[PDB]
Formats: sequence, C-alpha cells, structure tokens
Amino acid sequence: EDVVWRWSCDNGKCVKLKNDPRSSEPALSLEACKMFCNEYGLLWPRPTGEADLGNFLSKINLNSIEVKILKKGATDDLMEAAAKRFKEQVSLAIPRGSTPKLTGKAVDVYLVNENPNEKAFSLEMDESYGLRVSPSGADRVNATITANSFFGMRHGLETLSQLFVFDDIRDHLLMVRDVNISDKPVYPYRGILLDTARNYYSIESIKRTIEAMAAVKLNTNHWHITDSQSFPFVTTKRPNLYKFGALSPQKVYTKAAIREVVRFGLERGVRVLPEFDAPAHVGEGWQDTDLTVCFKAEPWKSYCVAPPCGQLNPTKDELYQYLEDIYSDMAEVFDTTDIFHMGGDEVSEACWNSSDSIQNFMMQNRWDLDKESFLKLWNYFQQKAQDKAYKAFGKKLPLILWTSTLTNYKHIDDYLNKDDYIIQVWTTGVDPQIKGLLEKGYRLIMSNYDALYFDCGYGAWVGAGNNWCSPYIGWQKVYDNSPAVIALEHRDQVLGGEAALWSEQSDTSTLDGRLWPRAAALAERLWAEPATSWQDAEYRMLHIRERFVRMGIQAESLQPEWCYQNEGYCYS
Ligand SMILES: CC(=O)N[C@@H]1[C@@H](O)[C@H](O[C@@H]2O[C@H](CO)[C@@H](O[C@@H]3O[C@H](CO)[C@@H](O[C@@H]4O[C@H](CO)[C@@H](O)[C@H](O)[C@H]4[N+](C)(C)C)[C@H](O)[C@H]3NC(C)=O)[C@H](O)[C@H]2NC(C)=O)[C@@H](CO)O[C@H]1O
Repeated sequence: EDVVWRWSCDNGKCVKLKNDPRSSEPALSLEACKMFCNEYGLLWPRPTGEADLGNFLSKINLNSIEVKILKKGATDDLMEAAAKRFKEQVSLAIPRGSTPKLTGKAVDVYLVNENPNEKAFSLEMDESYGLRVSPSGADRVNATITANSFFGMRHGLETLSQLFVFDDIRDHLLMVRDVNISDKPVYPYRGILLDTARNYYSIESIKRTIEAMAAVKLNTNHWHITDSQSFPFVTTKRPNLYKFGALSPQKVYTKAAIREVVRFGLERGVRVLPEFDAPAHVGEGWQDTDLTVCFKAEPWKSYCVAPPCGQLNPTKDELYQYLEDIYSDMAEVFDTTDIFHMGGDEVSEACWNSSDSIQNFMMQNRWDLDKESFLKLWNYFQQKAQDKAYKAFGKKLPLILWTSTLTNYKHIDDYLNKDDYIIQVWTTGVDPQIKGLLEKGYRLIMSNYDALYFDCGYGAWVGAGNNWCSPYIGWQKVYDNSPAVIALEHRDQVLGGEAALWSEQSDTSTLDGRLWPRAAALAERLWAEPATSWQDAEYRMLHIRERFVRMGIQAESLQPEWCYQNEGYCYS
C-alpha cells in the first residue's frame, strides 16, 4: 500500500497524526519533519560552526546530480573517486524497494579544494570545510563545498549527502533549500581499534567498516594485526611467521589486500594505522625461532592475564633482525600512515623470569631479578625496537604505546620522551595516571575502558559468567564520555579518542553490531565536543542508526522503531 500517517513538529518533537484527506495543510513525511524539528536536523555529527538549514526543502531529480571539481591537482583521482561516490550516497536517503519519481531540480555540486596537491595524513592536517546550498536560477540547485584540503572537502561531501531526505508519502527526493555550514573537527585523531588477531576479519568487512567510519567522519582505523593467538599479517621477509601463525592459509592479509584497504581508506579520509604489539602478546608464528618464552605456558594464570601466554626474548639479537623486517614489510604496505603503534601492553615479569637465557643476561648486566630490572629489560627492548621502526619507516615518526607499568608517569621520562611517544589510555577517565601524564607533557589517545571498550558485556570466554569489563557499554555512556572533561585545561594534549573492539569474542560475523552505531557516538563526541549530553543527541542517533542499516551495515538496534516514529513518548 501507501503510507497512512503524517508528522507535525510540536516543541522539538515530531508527532504522528492521521494524514486526513480534508486538510489544506501539506502533510509532512517523518524525516522531512525531523529535518526542521530537530535543532541540527538529520546531521551526524552536528557541525561545530555555523549550522543553518533554513526552513524549506526542494524536490530533486536523482539523475540530474552533477559534480564539478574547480581546482585540479595531485588529489585529482581521489576527488574524482569521491565525486563518483556522491550519487551512491545521496541514494542512501531512499529506503530499499522505494523508487523516487525522476522530476524536480538539477543539482550542481561545486568542489573547491584550495590545496589540491595535499594527500598526506598528519595530526596537523586541515579537515575544515564550508558548505553552502542555494537555488540557482529556476530549475537547479547550487551546492558549493570549499575546503583547505581534500580531507575537509570529502567531509563536506558527507555532510552534503546528509541534506537529502526521501518523502515516502509523495515518492519525492528532497533536499534542504538554503544551507550555510562551516565545520571543523575538535580532535585530529578519531579512531576505531580493530583486533584481527584474536579472531579473523574478512577484508570486505574491514572495507565496510571503513565506509561506516567515513559516514560519521572517523579518520583512523587502528589495525591491531598480530597477537599471541595468530599472525595473519603477510610478511614477505619472514614468511614462516604467517605460515605457522595464521589460523588457516585463507585467514591472512596479503600485500595486495592490505594495499586495497589502505587505498580504500585514503579515498575516504581514513588513515590505516598498523600495530605490531611487542614485547608481550606474541605467540603463534614464532615457534622454533627460539625468540619467545612462555608460549602456551601452563597454568596460564601464573604467567599472563589471558591465554595463550607468550613474550619476546629481548636478549636475542636475531630478534631485532626479525623486528626490522616485519616493520619494513608493514611500512611498505601501510604507506599512508604518519604514526606507528608499538603496543606495550603489560609485560609479565613472571614470564621473563622463567627463562634461563634472560636471567643469565640480567646477571651479567648486574641487574637483579627484581621489578625495576625487568623494567630495564623492557626499556632495552623498546629502545632497540624503536630504532628498527625508525629505520623501517625511513624516518622518525610518532610512536604509540599503551598505558602500562612502563608508562607510569612517575618514571616514564627515564624511558620515553613526550615528543616521540603518544600514550593510548585504557584506564578509567578518573584515574590519576591521566593527570600525571598530562602534567608531564604527554599526548593522549583516550580509549578508557569504562566508556570505550566495545567488547565488554558478553558471556565469559573462559569459565562462566560475563566477560572481564562487563557491563555492556551503551551509546549513552560513550557519548557523555568527554576527553575535555577528563583532561581539563590540558585538553590540547588530547589528540582524540578510539573505540576499541578486542576480538576474543568478535569476528567477521559480529563486527557491524559491535561498532555500529556506538562508534557514531564517539564520532560526534570527538568531532564536536558538545557541552550537551546524549539525550540532546538521541533523535539524531536513531536516524544515523537507520542510515547505517540502509548502507548495508548490520547495526545494533537501539530502540523500538515506534520510538523513532513517536518522539517524546519513550523516556526515563
Ligand atoms: C581468572 C580469574 O578467576 N580471575 C579472578 C578475577 O576475579 C580477578 O582477575 C581477573 O582476571 C582476568 C584474567 O586474568 C582479567 O581479565 C583480563 O583483563 C585484561 C585487562 O586487565 C584483559 O586484557 C586487555 O583487554 C582486552 C580485552 O578487553 C584484551 O584484548 C587486551 O589484550 C588487553 N589490553 C587492552 C590490556 C591490551 C584480558 O583480556 C582479560 N582476560 C580474560 C578475561 O581472560 C581481569 O582483568 C581480572 N579482573 C580484575 C577485576 O582484576 C582477580 C581479582 O582479585 O581475581 C582472580 O582470581
């Protein structure tokens, strides 16, 4: 049949009413009402600058959308790719199975890239843009996007595509008539950590993830590509690592596959940031190299915090030749990244202390078998690993490490320095380590586990009950979690945040639901740092969820669709 209802805006809420035949008032479709009833309409994330949507919509012909690139340059193929993708994205306003009438105005999109040669990812990159929409002559629409760089330009394309609504009452494709928007992200680093080691993720699912990221302007895919459970990274120089380390020969990331993902990311403003986690979290792949200790050590509880146990042996020099080669193979294929993540998850002192080679080596350096000495061994490892990373990437570049006993702000400056090392924070936001680190000059990526661990909440994967960081974290908690509140006056030292999906209990099948649409909550927090809380973003969050589903993403359902159709009636 055809849609029976209509919606009217009353005190910021779209309320459902019978579409009565005896009325001289034009009925509004659901999302047409939402576009002007909501403070920010259907936009996600909301702009940080001018956000003026005017009062009207204009009927648009889907086949009359043309894109013109005004300043040609070295980003030509990227801009042409993003332009070609524009039509497909506008089509996302239209629900599947619904066909818009081909009538209405023509749409001219004018892309102005002020520095058309700039293709590099950096923390200082300019992601700002400006968007104006306006009637041009009679039969057409002028959409002008102006940005300092390609990245701002394609963010602008994303926002513009969000200014289309499908009227399912009339079968009309509509677009906001008069728009003035200026926008720039609050934080340079907006990411998702994907663990592809604890379980395998098809590369299509990784690309699909990147798509969903670009839709909400997340700019960083942190690819945690190895751990103790597997080595899917294809290293041409050390091929036995992946041959013995992969879950199967099918479950692997080839050079061609990684290049595809990296390029796919670049086109969508997503930096693909590789991690090689060391000296802990190593395991499969290293068999018979004699370069590890404690692999599969039983009882595991006595050695590491989760099975299988395994750690690199810093005392073997051949190790750094392995490391150099791995980093080199990574540097070749992940060639858009300006940053390298070197892990540094808690090293087990028990693990290192159960080896003869290691104790002998520490005897000779006069170091003892106490704590500070194993901290010295770790530092020795990190200094050498770091040198090899610098060589592999052909330059010094920023390195990321997790908070750990090594990164304790009290002694951190013995080991690292704040110019070369960025610290990813997985503690709580109320943890004293954060203020210590900030006071000592260090930069942070907030992945605090009480608000940002997307794996929390499910059944236990060892024993019974629930998993370690339960309860499950709803989008509300991830929205209200503010790095500005956490870092206070030192907030410029916060580079941004990252949603972490650890994969002990997640893979190809579960990934859409794990990330979406909670990552969108993080996306807006990082993009706009709103002083407003989640309830103010609720309605738009429900819409963005629907947009994800339309994109083919299997996003988690937040609320009954009834709530979405009847704003204000679901509350607590
Ligand atoms: C086994 C047992 O009976 N333990 C009880 C507990 O009541 C309690 O100790 C708990 O033991 C668990 C297993 O040793 C600990 O779980 C582990 O926690 C770490 C984080 O500290 C997890 O690793 C991190 O998190 C992600 C996954 O979210 C993981 O993928 C990353 O590699 C890692 N890093 C982010 C740090 C890089 C780890 O996966 C998890 N392991 C599990 C669940 O097997 C748990 O932390 C610990 N709980 C507490 C509250 O300390 C202990 C309390 O006295 O008593 C033990 O008898």
